[PDB]
Amino acid sequence: DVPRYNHPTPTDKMLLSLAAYNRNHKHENGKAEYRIVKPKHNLKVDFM
RNA sequence: UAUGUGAUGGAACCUCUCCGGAUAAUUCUAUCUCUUCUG
Repeated sequence: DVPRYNHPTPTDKMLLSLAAYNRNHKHENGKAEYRIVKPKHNLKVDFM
């Protein structure tokens, strides 16, 4: 079967590289920014 | 805690009346699970 163009998209690459397994706090407000990878199109396409 | 020439209290059955009863086949097929990234 043919594998479609999936991984070289910048969003998938930055999501996979950004592990952030530790440094997670379950209390108080978080300090994160919408660091979209060179993409400003619409909402819901971002990350913390 | 008595008071004295006079105490059958051994002088009285907690007795009598009332179905632990009623209802129930030890039986058996449809999913489960939510975040995917422009496609």
